[PDB]
Amino acid sequence: GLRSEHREKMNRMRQRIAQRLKEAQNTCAMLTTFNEIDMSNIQEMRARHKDAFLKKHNLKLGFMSAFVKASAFALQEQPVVNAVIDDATKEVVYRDYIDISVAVATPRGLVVPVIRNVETMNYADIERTISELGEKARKNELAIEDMDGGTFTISNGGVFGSLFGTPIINPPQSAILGMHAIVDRPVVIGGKVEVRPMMYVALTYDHRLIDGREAVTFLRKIKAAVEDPRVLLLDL
Amino acid sequence: MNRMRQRIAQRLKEAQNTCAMLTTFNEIDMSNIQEMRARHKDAFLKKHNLKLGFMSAFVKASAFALQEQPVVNAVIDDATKEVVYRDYIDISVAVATPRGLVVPVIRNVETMNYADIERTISELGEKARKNELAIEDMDGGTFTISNGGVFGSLFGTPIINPPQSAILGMHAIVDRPVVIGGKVEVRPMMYVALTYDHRLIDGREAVTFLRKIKAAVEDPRVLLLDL
Amino acid sequence: MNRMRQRIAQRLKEAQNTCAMLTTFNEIDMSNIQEMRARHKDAFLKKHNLKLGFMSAFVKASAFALQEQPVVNAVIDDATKEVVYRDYIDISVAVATPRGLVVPVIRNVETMNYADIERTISELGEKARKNELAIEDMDGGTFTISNGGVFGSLFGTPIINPPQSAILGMHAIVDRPVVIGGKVEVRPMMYVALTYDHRLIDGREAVTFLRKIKAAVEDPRVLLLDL
Amino acid sequence: GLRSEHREKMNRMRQRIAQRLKEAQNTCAMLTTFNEIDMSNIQEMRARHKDAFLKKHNLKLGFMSAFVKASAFALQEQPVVNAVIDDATKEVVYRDYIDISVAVATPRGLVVPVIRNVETMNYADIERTISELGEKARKNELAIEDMDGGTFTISNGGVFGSLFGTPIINPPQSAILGMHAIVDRPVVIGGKVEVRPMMYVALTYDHRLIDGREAVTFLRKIKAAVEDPRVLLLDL
Repeated sequence: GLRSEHREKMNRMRQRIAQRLKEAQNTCAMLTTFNEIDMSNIQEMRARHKDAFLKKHNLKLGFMSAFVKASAFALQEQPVVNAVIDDATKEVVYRDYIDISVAVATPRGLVVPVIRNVETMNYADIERTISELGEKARKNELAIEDMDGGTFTISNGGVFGSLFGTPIINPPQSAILGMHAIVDRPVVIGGKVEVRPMMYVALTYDHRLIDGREAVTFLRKIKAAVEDPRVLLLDL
Repeated sequence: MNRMRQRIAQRLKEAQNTCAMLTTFNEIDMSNIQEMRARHKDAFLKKHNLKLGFMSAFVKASAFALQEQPVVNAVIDDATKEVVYRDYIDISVAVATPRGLVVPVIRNVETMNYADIERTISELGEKARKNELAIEDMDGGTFTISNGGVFGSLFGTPIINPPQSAILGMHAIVDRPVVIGGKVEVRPMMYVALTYDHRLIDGREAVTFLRKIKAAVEDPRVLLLDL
Repeated sequence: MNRMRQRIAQRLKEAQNTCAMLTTFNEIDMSNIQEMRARHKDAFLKKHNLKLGFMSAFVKASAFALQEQPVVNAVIDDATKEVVYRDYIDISVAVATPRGLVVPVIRNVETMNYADIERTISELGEKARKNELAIEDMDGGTFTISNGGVFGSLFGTPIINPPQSAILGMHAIVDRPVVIGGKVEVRPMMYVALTYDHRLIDGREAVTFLRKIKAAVEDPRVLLLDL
Repeated sequence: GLRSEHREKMNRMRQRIAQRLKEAQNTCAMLTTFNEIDMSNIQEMRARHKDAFLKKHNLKLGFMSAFVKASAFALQEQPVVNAVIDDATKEVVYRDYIDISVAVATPRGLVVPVIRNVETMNYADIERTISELGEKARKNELAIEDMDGGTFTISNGGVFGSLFGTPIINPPQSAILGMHAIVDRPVVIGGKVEVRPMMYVALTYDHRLIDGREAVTFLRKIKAAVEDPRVLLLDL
């Protein structure tokens, strides 16, 4: 055999990132709750609205916008999940606005832009902002003010094939949604086993501020808004 | 509480207070390994005087995955602010004794076949059955494989053994319905969980490492192709 | 007849007048290798920028069989009345060029994967396509694999390359009816012929060596088990 | 990599064996002709006469005796194949007697006893002689006079799984029969494909003395005598 232990020194900013990551766990009391979403409806919608959508808006219709809009609706329903707890003053600051940070992928790494005031956006606007920030961040010119102060987060581990896992809360928030890969699985529809494209979804919430019942109902609200997008119009 | 059990508890809490631990799960189709061993077992037993379990397949697949991604094999040292890499690879595997469970180490697994891994596992399992297992046979593993399957668990989150950056936790094999070629079918499946130190290993890296282990265990011929 | 062709003919006759040559045949079911490559080809091409042929599988299987039985890897020297063994193993594989066929050598095949063997084969096939192939890349093979299959032959008797004790001759793959589990079935099969020097290698040894190659090629996972 | 060429010197008798082996090729003009034998009848016979045969003779009923007896019958039919050519005197010596050498397996190696005057033996006698010599040779006490002067040979490569090959004539003879492993193969019986246990058989003959037609007819005679053992009784 052989032995060798070459090494590299940790730079300043990576050390800062690690310290911040540990502070995130040492500040919040994190727990996770999982659920499954039937992705048939979104796939069926996009597989026929993609062509006309591409012609109209010069954009590709992914399913990220549906999740972003559903999460925005769920947050609007339950303000507490949109709030954050500040220990420096012993105050639970609420927020009337809602902006969401979505992770984008670059060969150099992954970064998290922010979508400002998502409550007034359609699917087209969300997709356009996502594409604009994904091409703007592909080149390194992404400034701090486009990454600062998200209230809620959506993490994408699905594109790499994970089944389900526990994400970690980005410091200045109270929750994070972690999506995962879509897999064909057998499910029971109307008392009969059937094959559908399903995906597990995991939510991590700060148990100090958000009760377990609140987190579970919030996740079920996201599920309801993603399975049948027409729920968004009914304000149901 | 005696001295050493108290020390164990303190070390266990230090493990969580040092690393930033997260977990990611996946499922592995165990048809191929079962089919291989159910017909190579007899000749393997005659040739090597050994029983062909599926532990060696997982150990070798994990070794291959680690060799593919060096960062997962590295550890982070806070005492000096350095990320020490390792060119060698040794793996600690948990063995069961009536008195308890202990974790020997397999040295330099990158140069071993299935037969060598099985022989080392059997030798250490019989050597540890008797209490004569020394410290130097338990010190300094770079990666770990934990066995909760033999007791019937479905899936769970293991805890990183202090001087490492990841741990693989296997679980019981259960027959479950899965979709093969658009049609529901019954196969023997098992959930696998990986716990990684999020300070050093990115989520994408952990997910790809777990998928690499899955690819190497589902179709062992991937090991030969270096794919 | 030019000088070198006359020398080649004289050497060829000396090959028969030195060794006591016999041949033994067998059949190999090529389903597994075809199924492996027909789905690992794309990812293998992306990873290594190479085409996954079945030559590497045969080379590796022959290397494993030779390692199992040292005597087949040995050669008999009449100039000193000594049977020289060899701890190393290098294999000569025939490559095709429009001007003719030549036989490079693969050095120390015992430490190679499929990827390394394929890379060496491609490198020597493109290096020999241009005439710049030197003597030291063709001298001193211990075992040989001859390719008559690409031209459509069914089976035949190859001739031992002088400084060796055996030669493996592959042949074309043809779909033939075979009995699997008591029922006639269609599979892609191929006849394989071995020529061995009967002075040094016993008939039983040659037959067992050929069966070992068959076992290693039908189910590549035998390579990992060291079975 | 590594290189090492340890070696062992060839002893006297192994060198003599090699010299004799090369002399065998340099004396005879060897050729080979193959054929296939349907082994259904012998298997069916022994699979039901084995028990009573074991009780009667305290012996195991293999198929070696059938081949030995069939070869003896074929040799008796064609005397020329039983003859040998002597270059030392330019004479083709015939033989009225017939003895056959059969190879036996020992952990130390393989050796070839001789069965004397096989023309007057049943299956039971041949099996008894084979067993007696196989147990006598298992212990090293096998003398020269039990190995000298066979007129015809039967070689066993089947037990090791070979399909077919070319054997080499034992010096003081004119032919050798090489059996091979029994494999289930599809064959055409009455115009319809069917599965039967078949085995390839190879004959090597000295082309100086034996014509190709004679060798082919001799092999077909062995096939006829082994497929339907009742041919032995009919003297057909």
